[PDB]
Amino acid sequence: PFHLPLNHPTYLIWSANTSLGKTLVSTGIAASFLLQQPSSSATKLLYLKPIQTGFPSDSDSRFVFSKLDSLSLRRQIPISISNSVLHSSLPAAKSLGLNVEVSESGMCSLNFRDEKTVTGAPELLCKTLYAWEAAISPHLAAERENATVEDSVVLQMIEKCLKEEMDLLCLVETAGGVASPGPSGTLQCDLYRPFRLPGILVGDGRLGGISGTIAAYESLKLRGYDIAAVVFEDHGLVNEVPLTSYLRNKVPVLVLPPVPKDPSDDLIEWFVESDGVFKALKETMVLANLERLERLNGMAKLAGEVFWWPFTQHKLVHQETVTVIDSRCGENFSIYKASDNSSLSQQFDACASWWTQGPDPTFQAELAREMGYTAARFGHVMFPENVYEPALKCAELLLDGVGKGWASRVYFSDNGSTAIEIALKMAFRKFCVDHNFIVVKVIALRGSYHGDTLGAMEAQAPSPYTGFLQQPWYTGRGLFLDPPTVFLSNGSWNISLPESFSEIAPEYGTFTSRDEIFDKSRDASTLARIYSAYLSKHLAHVGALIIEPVIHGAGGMHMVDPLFQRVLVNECRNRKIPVIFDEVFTGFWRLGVETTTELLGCKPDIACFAKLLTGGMVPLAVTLATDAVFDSFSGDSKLKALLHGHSYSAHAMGCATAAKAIQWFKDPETNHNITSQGKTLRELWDEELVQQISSHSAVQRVVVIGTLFALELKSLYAKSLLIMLREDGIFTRPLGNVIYLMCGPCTSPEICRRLLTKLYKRLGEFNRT
Amino acid sequence: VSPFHLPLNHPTYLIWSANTSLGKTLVSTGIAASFLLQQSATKLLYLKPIQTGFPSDSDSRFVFSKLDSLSLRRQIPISISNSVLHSSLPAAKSLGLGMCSLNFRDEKTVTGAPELLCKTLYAWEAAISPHLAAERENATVEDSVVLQMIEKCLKEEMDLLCLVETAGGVASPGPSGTLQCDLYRPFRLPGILVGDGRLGGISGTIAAYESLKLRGYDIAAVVFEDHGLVNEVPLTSYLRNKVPVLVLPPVPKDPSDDLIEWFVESDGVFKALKETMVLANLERLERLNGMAKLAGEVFWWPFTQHKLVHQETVTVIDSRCGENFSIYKASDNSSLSQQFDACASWWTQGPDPTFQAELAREMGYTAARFGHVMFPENVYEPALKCAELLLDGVGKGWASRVYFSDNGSTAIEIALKMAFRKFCVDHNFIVVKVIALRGSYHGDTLGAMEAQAPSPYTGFLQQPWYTGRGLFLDPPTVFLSNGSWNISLPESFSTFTSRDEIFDKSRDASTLARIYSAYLSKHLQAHVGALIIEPVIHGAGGMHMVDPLFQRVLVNECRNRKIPVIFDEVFTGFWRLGVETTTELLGCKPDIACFAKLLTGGMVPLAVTLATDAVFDSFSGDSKLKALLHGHSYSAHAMGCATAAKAIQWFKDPETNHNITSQGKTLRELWDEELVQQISSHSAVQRVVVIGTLFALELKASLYAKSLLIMLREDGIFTRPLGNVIYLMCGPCTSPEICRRLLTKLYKRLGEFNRT
Ligand SMILES: *Cc1c(COP(=O)(O)O)cnc(C)c1O
Ligand SMILES: *Cc1c(COP(=O)(O)O)cnc(C)c1O
Ligand SMILES: [Mg+2]
Repeated sequence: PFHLPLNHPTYLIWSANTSLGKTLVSTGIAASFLLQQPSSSATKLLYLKPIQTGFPSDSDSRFVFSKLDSLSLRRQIPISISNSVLHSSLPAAKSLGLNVEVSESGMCSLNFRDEKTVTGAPELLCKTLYAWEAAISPHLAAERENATVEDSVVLQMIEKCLKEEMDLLCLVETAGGVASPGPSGTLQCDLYRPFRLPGILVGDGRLGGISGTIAAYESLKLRGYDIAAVVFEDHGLVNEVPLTSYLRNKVPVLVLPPVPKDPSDDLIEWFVESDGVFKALKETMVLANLERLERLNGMAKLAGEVFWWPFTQHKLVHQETVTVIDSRCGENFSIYKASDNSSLSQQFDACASWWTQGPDPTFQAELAREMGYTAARFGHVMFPENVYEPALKCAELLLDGVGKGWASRVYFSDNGSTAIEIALKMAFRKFCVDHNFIVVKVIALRGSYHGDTLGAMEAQAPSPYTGFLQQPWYTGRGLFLDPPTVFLSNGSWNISLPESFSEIAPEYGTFTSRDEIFDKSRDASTLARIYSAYLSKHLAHVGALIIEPVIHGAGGMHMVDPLFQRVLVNECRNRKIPVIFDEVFTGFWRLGVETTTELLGCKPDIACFAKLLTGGMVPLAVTLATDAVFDSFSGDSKLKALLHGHSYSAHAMGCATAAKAIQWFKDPETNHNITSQGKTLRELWDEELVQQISSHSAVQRVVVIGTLFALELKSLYAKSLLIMLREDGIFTRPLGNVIYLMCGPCTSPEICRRLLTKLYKRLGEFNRT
Repeated sequence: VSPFHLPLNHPTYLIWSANTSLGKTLVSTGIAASFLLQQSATKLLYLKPIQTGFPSDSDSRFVFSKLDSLSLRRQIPISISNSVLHSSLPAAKSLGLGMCSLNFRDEKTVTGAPELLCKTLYAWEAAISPHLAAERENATVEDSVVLQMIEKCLKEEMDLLCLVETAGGVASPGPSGTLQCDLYRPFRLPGILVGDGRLGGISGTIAAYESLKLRGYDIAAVVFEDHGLVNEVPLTSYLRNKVPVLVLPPVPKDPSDDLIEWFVESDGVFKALKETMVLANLERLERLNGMAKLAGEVFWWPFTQHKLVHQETVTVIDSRCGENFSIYKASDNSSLSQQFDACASWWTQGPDPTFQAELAREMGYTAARFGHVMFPENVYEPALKCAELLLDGVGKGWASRVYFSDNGSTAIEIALKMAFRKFCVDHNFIVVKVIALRGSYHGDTLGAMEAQAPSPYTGFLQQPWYTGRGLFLDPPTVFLSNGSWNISLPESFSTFTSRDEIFDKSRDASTLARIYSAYLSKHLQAHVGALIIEPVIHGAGGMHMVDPLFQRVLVNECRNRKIPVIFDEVFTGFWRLGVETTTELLGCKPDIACFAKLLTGGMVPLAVTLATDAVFDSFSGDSKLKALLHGHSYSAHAMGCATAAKAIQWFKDPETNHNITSQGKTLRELWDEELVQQISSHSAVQRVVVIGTLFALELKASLYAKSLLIMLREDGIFTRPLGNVIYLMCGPCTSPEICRRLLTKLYKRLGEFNRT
């Protein structure tokens, strides 16, 4: 996780294309910042050129260093100046005549500095981080010169330099255009994204420059960057008018006077003539940062005054614990802490933002482009009796995948809770059609959860959460059975039977592996027969079975014995009771599979999906049904149809995003966790760390499967772990004594390993064992 | 203000470019030559809508002339023509003849041979970008005029392939100043992108491609001139190989070169380009012609009896641009045509074509910056901004809290939880029920349903668990008929010149006022723990206007008895009725209010329940079990928040919504007064309700209504039935002129039942 100080402004200098005067602009800003009269000892300009090709003939570090030297003399204001090149290809080093040693990556480390100090004066500090010799775009230079630098290495160097230096202003000058490939091949705009630094855009004042400037600006916006200003060289075409117009005058557009064409010109008098514009640029950049922090420093207090957060007792919430989230990039929030030293730092989103979370940084950026396109093409268009490409594509993908082998209809709605209410209407018709047309109720497992609208609530068993104070109209309309659960403890997997159960011999009740728990061999066991009897015993009329397959999420991340659910499902189907799988939580790879029908070994009549359905970008819900359930609403009367609808039913925005995620999560080319056969994710959670955590004395049980790692503490332990993890850069949310880490379908195991290591070390702080 | 018709039977493509001087005209010519010079039916239509630097520069002439040469070179005769239809005066003076019309043609026919047909539609002389040329030469052409000429040309000519070559870059201003990519958007033609093979060209090609994608265009291919930098590798990689990238060989640098051998050498690439364009069109139509049949097999539409739905009436919607769907009709002659979305896509609809494009960039940014991030106990810019704008606007003078949820129906359930706590806290902690107006509607989830009165639509067959938990009163309604406005009182009970007089507080001193309070007071004194209303208009119930006086009296009685008041503004909110909130119309404020639909300017779901400090307080405690424990996983999704913050400002700002004034509290009248009177006085019309963006009429009964629906559809107007009620619903920014056309068409159809 990165740490970025936010106390002093730091800006990316972007450009529409090469040869627009990017370096001239940096130099200009620097000169206006350093060569102020109210001369302060405190004043320092940090200039970073991370990537530089054409070295040493070209060097934008040297250019800035050298030009400010001249402007210092010209303006009669002394300054301290330095220029450094930290790394360069072998070819590049051989030019300087250094003959340094090559490293693993093909890069040499240099001791090439050049100082000209003046004590007490304002300080200019120029660094080039990596340099290549060929005067060509970085990706090409890298391969020809056999010298690479990985993306995160570049970002780490930048981070390192920033931390060391931090009145103060830092300029990070990019290489080539907004969307030019860096050394690794990554587009520059993607390379810098994890930092999401604010920037300025050097536009193009030539003919064709309005388009090139707008396109570049937009590509930036489309990755989440903010641009405080556009500046360009005047060529007499008045480009700034359409530009200002397009920007709705929300971002200043500054015009530099023409640059001397004579190749032998010192440029000094141009800089002097351009001073007004650079002054405006500097001021704009400084004020935008000021204004940006003013907002951040106020956000938490203001949130507590104006929001009414869901599921949260406001009286217990204090300003100090409201988290300020400035952005996300894949699995990581960037969070602002004034406490720190004003800074933005990464934090892993281990609650997966209410179990929605899913995209990689690469996927997030892809989705953003898919969504902008969908807004522009479709906005929202009326669903009933209509068809449009994204809703249809989404239905095909659902039916051919998660719906394969049972479903033939897709009914759209807005979220899990609406999908469920629909599912209950669906189940009850089918039930009534199959039993000659009278009070109906559900059969469910106590602990299961199905959303917070009234209908969804009724399928939930009575509890402190459903009393009169929460919903006066709740009546608990169900037969609720207590489920066998299963968990890891001290190296092995166990069954835990409810009181109502027989009491089984210790021989049964223990398993070698998680796999056995799910092995259909178990249909032949005494436990199955006991399960069957138990259910036959218990089975107003039961008109629907509703279950959370495998995991009861909201109920505390318990694993329900899959055998028991499979037996329950069969019994209900035998008695013509429609079966609903509430897969809102489990769907789309949460548990390592596309649908838990692969885990339970049986298929439903009706099923609900949401959360990960749209890869965590936006709400959309879906209820799949069998032909037979559909038929039970077929008739001549509109009164007979299923009359539930929401205005945004099947919104193109959500459909497009889901179609995109459903394919991306499942494709071995985009999801490297997807296994050779395409039905399952590889194990994401370090096997040894999981055993160790399962064996710790503070830990009552562990449930681990696909993207979910959960433990229940034997609670002060639980309050404390939450705080401790948060100090480790891990953000999660309490579930009573249950603590959990939830990654996305594409998260790398290496990341997961780090999460478990941190968690385990914190456990050792309660007791060594 | 007319709807376009675009034949889809033959491929038509925009030729886009990253920048000037990349060889856009070379590419057109190349495609054309490959298409025409195949070894009678074949015709290539080449359109250059905008041209500057004329006559020294003329891409028409270039194509015409190069095709002539390639015909000779390849020994295959063709018919060729070149025409320039309009040009500024300066330009015409050059030829020796603010826009002038020209006859300037140049034919060389060969009977029976394949036909090349080149047209320049508008020309300027100055060799500079179009927006500049236009002002210097005092020669303008409006955006819709350009599109109409293009439409005209396409219809007249329509084996066949059409190329429309743009001017300058993807985002260069056209003559009027509109960016080229916005100018052509209403047509949403597929295109190809001429990229840049020079240094710096990977970036500029990606940037240009993205700006296109970011407006809803599809790009079948990228092609560029090779400069030896191997630009096509990063490009292919960026495009995940979903779109071919073709590389033309280097173009002769010598200024005196024919180019004929270059075209010959480049034939492979141009055939691939041609094939790509033709196949993409073929496959596109194959999908369209299949969509309706497939929808009926796979979808389960909401609120729709599938058995009564037939393939022929499933609408295929290829895109929207502001108020207009583009719909595909195979019946027609394969074609995309505009249709006004007059049901406002379930009363969500709002954006202008300008606003839609703006919202699309705001949304991509929000996806890229935030995705979805956890709401509870957190804060992020878009959710917070949205809350401020809500509280400072729609919530001004009463609300202090914003509670996010996913749609109208969830907002309502939350509102009901809110209301009941406050009620119980104020009455020492027992069955509770709602008081409501029969006919009102509040969403389809169970809790929302309970606030709705028993009806065929809440029986056992729809929701077995519905019990009707309310005291439901019959509301006085109000409507226009034969020139004047009337009250209609319910059995249980028993003329204004202008709609204005109905909303006047003076009616508080009136007669009905006291009758109302009598009635209400009696019925009021299981417990009534909440008042819930659809202010002003009962939407789903038939677009009835409820007497605002009656609602205001009901609200005051309930507040007097300490019964919390909920305004369900999910329909009425955000300018649906000409005001930001109906609190402006009713003259009283609620304790709790729900918003959705237009809240996000029709792009995407998001809902909100606003509350007073006092309601909030009734959940303050030391126990988490006392908090309000309703939540949805996507609560306050940044996508929806950002969008709403954007729309709330845009709809209200006289700069972006020309229907708004700067007094800034109300929209100007959008519906032609005379046409409204006429329609209100037609013999087939029982009543009219007109206000803000809503025009509704109820037919006497019904055959006329099933009929009007079909008739309007033939007139390019898409709406949806509400029993005998027929309605037109525009967005907050729709121009009156457009509305007038809607009324004209509706009135004309009425005249087909009876003259009067
Ligand atoms: C989250 C969830 C729901 C409800 O979905 P929302 O979109 O949050 O309302 C329903 N069922 C299960 C199992 C869930 O996890
Ligand atoms: C549409 C509507 C609702 C429900 O909104 P959805 O988002 O469609 O659930 C609630 N109240 C009124 C008055 C509405 O029009
Ligand atoms: Mg050209």
